[PDB]
Amino acid sequence: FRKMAFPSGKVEGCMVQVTCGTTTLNGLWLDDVVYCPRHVICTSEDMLNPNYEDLLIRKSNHNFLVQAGNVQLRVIGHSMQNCVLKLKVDTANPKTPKYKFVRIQPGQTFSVLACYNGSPSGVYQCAMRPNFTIKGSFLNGSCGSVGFNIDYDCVSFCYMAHMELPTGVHAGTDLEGNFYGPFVDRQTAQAAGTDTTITVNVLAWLYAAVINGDRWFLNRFTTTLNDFNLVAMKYNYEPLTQDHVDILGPLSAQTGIAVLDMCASLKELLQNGMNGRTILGSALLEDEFTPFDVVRQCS
Amino acid sequence: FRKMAFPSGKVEGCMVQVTCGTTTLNGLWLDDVVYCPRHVICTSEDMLNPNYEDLLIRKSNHNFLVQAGNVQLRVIGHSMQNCVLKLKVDTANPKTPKYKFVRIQPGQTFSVLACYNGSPSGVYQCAMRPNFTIKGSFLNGSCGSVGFNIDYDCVSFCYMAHMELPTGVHAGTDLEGNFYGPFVDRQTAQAAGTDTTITVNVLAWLYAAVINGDRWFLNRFTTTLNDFNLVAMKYNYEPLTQDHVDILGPLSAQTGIAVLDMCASLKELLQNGMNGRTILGSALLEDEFTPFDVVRQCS
Repeated sequence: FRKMAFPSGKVEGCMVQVTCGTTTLNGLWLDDVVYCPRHVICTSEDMLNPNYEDLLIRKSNHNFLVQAGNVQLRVIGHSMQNCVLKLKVDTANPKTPKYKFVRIQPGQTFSVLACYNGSPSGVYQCAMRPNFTIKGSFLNGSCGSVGFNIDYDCVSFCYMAHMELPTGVHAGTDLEGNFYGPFVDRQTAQAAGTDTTITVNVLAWLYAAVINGDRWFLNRFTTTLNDFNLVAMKYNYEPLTQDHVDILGPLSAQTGIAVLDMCASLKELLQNGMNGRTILGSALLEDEFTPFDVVRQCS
Repeated sequence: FRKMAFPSGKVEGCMVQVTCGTTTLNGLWLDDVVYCPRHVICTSEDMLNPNYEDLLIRKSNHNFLVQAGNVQLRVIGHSMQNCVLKLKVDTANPKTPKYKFVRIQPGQTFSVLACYNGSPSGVYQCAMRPNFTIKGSFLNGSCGSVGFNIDYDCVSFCYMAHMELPTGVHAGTDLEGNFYGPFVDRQTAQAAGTDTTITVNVLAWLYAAVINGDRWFLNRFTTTLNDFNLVAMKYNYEPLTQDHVDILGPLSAQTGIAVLDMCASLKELLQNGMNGRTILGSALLEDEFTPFDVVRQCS
């Protein structure tokens, strides 16, 4: 069962390079505006306790060097929205796709175009962790890399990277400058809170194994939502809500397995173990597939 | 450690839909030639024992309908090279990237752009298994999907999918129509030989773990190349050759751990087992990262 990313062509046409002084990172060019992290007006000695509000007023438009491949963009205005910087240019991007800005919830999935230079270099599929961090790549320079979903022909941008934490994860904001989680863009000691497994996603991954003919883990028993969550808290699983149960309705119909029946299966795997056998080629339970992802891939 | 695919934009601009009678599948439009699997001239009847030379002789150019998005292309010639059909059109692809055709060997990695319609739908990173099959998509219609690498703005095409095997994996050809492995484009009882773990890739993935500060699996022992292969084959691992020892030279230099010392580490995980700990976030040893891949993401 391949974890697949969305094709990145529509986003590749929007990536630019933004340089201010000695620091360079990636920006997003849509219409006649370039979006990038605001801490580009900072150096390393400036990152300690910077006042972006006071620092930005001393900048001038030509202080910003923007290159779209081998062409230079003329900056004609600057402004700031939360933790995102907005550079206005004199030319609208002819490769601009149909797009919109959205904010996702913990547990939802999206694709990330990692640009560790100023030109794209790789793409991968990931999930927003309950502690609001993203694992992703480990080679940097990708500050300003973007995350997105695609629905037919419309790109929904949901994430832009700002910082890399000590454990290899990074943290960021939506495209309107609002951070995900309790992080800030300062040079302070920051650390991610303890993480948790995404219960509804693990259940959706078990429906996909049954659709692919992997049925050894099913049993005859059922459980209550209360009895299950008591199990969930002991193994560091997110509690299951009635909202999550409804989302799984379609897969329960297609397979003929009641949602609380699959919870019985999951209950035994956690309590008892996987006994050497594997589900879809993996000895661990996968939690980076949403219910929606499973149906999209299983028609 | 993200398994990353290459950005797919340059390949997306080359995907077309090819229809012949009742059969439709994906094609590759480069310059004024479209490449696709030759079994697009077959029915469900002809796939048992088709005579392609006889089926192609009965066709004329107007028998082939080629659609590039919202535009139909005019076919002005047809030809066959091994198991690949070549359609000549009167219009060159304006989005043709710098490209070339190559043939890979088992163990190498590449990206797959899955188009289960005539339009792209997902991208993923994979490795050619020692038994010559690919762990690919599971919803069909993707026949004619393409696999590629990108190095310095040049697209290297290495794979096109032709058939779906009974275990869910796919088999295919290079871009010159020659199959990988002992497979043919007939719908006869075919099966892949037993698979094996790609030893040299696992060793490169263990060097990457040491680069990220994960050293718990190391020990103070060394081994001979023969004693290692004696243990390795017992777990269905590929034998290690002196050429594979050389390939790992750079990574051993960067870390300061001799290749045969790392083989000792792997020997211990295999003989004794992993049990409860996980290495790079996996309770299984990973084999879809080549030495080349490791150096490109760990500098």
